[PDB]
Amino acid sequence: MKPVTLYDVAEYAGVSYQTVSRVVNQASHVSAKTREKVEAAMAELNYIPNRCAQQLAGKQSL
Amino acid sequence: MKPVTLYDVAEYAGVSYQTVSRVVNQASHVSAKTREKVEAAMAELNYIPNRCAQQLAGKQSL
DNA sequence: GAATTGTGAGCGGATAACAATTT
DNA sequence: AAATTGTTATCCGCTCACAATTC
Repeated sequence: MKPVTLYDVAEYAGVSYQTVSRVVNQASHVSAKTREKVEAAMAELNYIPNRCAQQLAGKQSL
Repeated sequence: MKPVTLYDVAEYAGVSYQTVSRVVNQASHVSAKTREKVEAAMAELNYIPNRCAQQLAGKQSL
């Protein structure tokens, strides 16, 4: 109930939603500054991956 | 687990993914000929209808 | 015109690459 | 050149629309 998208995390962090995909997967081209902000945002919004959209798009991850 | 998609069923029945979805949904534009072929094909590969994808495809609502 | 069947695009989301800027 | 950040395009099982064919 009331999930959190990777979009919410980006919006709060003040970065592009792709910046999250980066920290989540391609840590490359991701400075510690931005990385730390995204990681912290995951707790702020209480990031709960879109079980429907993620499983669909190709990111079930258990 | 093998997440069989409507494409896998359509490929087995020799139909379209739209046809498969029409059979799974049981709404309109579906003939009994293809319906019984899709229900049979989805039984071979053990197709699991994704309700999450359905919610998304039909515009994720609250 | 509607139904049937197939193809294309979108839903809302994510992933990857490219261009520009900084170091 | 490499790293960093933002942006565009494509992909995902499913649904809708469009196109073609048949009724």
